Amino acid sequence: RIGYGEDSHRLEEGRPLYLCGLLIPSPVGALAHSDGDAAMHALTDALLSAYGLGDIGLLFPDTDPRWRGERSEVFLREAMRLVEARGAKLLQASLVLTLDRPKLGPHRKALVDSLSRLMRLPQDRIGLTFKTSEGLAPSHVQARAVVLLD
Amino acid sequence: RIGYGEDSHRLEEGRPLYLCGLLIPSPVGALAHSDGDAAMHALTDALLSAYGLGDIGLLFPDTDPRWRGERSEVFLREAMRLVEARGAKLLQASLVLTLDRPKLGPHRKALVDSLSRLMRLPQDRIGLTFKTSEGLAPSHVQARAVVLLD
Amino acid sequence: RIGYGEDSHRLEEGRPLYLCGLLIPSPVGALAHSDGDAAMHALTDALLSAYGLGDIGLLFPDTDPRWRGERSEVFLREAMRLVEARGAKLLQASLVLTLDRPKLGPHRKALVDSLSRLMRLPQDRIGLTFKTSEGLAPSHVQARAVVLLD
Ligand SMILES: Nc1ccn([C@@H]2O[C@H](COP(=O)(O)O)[C@@H](O)[C@H]2O)c(=O)n1
Ligand SMILES: Nc1ccn([C@@H]2O[C@H](COP(=O)(O)O)[C@@H](O)[C@H]2O)c(=O)n1
Ligand SMILES: Nc1ccn([C@@H]2O[C@H](COP(=O)(O)O)[C@@H](O)[C@H]2O)c(=O)n1
Ligand SMILES: [Mg+2]
Ligand SMILES: [Mg+2]
Ligand SMILES: [Mg+2]
Ligand SMILES: [Mg+2]
Ligand SMILES: [Mg+2]
Ligand SMILES: [Mg+2]
Repeated sequence: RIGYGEDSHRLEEGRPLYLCGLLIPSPVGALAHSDGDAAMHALTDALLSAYGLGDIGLLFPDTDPRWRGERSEVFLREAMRLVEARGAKLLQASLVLTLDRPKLGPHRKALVDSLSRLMRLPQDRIGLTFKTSEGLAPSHVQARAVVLLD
Repeated sequence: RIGYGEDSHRLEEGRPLYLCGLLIPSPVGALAHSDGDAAMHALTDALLSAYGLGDIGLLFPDTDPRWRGERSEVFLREAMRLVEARGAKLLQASLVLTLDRPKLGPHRKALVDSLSRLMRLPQDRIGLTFKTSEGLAPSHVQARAVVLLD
Repeated sequence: RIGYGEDSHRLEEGRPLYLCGLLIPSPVGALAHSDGDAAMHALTDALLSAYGLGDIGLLFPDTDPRWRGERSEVFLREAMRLVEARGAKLLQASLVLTLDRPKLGPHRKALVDSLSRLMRLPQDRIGLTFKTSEGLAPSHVQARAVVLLD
């Protein structure tokens, strides 16, 4: 099975930036009702999508207390619980983060380490790449992810 | 086999919105020579791509009488005919629709039912997720699709 | 294994346009320190991503004299060397190029022929599709690519 997911958030100077489950030193951060971690949302949607389960807005509406104020790893782990319950064995996650600043290369090892631990995948099965927007979206972070299961 | 496809259309107020084969009640809709069904087009391109057959512009030009003014499901069905003639067995489709409004959640079941009927896939093999553009693309609909075959 | 990669480049009038390894006659071309071949870059990042090896800015930075000023096919061939040494067999590449002008349809045969020759894949395993940005990104070329291996 395969699943494809996307996320994006506007970025504001002076707000914390969460990506891949980590808080990143940065002059900008997501301006969103949640932690705005585009990487974990895209991955969560891709996982849900691989089983036709819906999307993060459907399964994690802030309307439910279980979801209100929570770090995005809560949503990812719930999506893994759901697909695992359906027989899935996650094999790979490959995703692209688009953002102009900050540079994520200095944080590559920690970002991949975090995804590896969160999704319980070997490091060679975490495919993380970074790009700028070349001016197309200078005030947003964007993430697009594919997952492979079985 | 895998295939990857994308489509996008300018939205304009007061035009009909078509997604996944259905009319969706909406304040806005595609500004196009097509019905502008971004989901249908992205899936068609994904299917063609999986066999290297070209893209919707090549295969379904409106300079072609069989395809001019036709609904986009006609093109999806012809793309399925072509890949099935080459021995394909579609397994799964996962796609993301990006649009600010209207909300697609209230139409989720009908949209997934439509793709399941049209591609003859079980509901758990239709992975449909929705997102807004968080202000990045307020006047467009975008779709990106992955298909898996054999 | 699967990998997903993206690239984009600003377009400017009177610069040469490189796509899939080829010069494309065009009013506009990449503004870049590289040849700005978005197709090559997205495919390279997708291959690297499939083994968790990093991205083109990590492996092929222009701070490294070995890679500065090289054509983008050089990087793609080295990515192919790296995954092959890890046991990979590339099976398929599917990618989408987004750009308003020039029209790529007249170049379709040559582009596909080039990717087939470069990746050593049969034409039915090169899935190339083209789209405009519909006004969303009129001064950029964008590429998004999925690869499948083993
Ligand atoms: N056009 C849209 C856009 C988003 N949505 C739901 O809204 C949610 C939140 O989307 P954002 O994260 O883009 O705000 C989604 O996860 C999707 O459930 C929708 O139902 N219709
Ligand atoms: N630069 C481009 C962009 C699109 N095209 C062809 O133009 C078609 C229509 O694209 P739009 O749907 O973006 O208008 C495609 O499906 C592709 O055949 C092209 O040949 N060169
Ligand atoms: N936010 C970002 C954006 C890009 N990068 C690195 O910068 C490189 C070049 O990115 P551009 O091609 O978008 O300029 C990448 O291939 C990635 O290594 C980064 O480390 N952090
Ligand atoms: Mg979102
Ligand atoms: Mg989000
Ligand atoms: Mg189109
Ligand atoms: Mg279209
Ligand atoms: Mg780049
Ligand atoms: Mg590039």
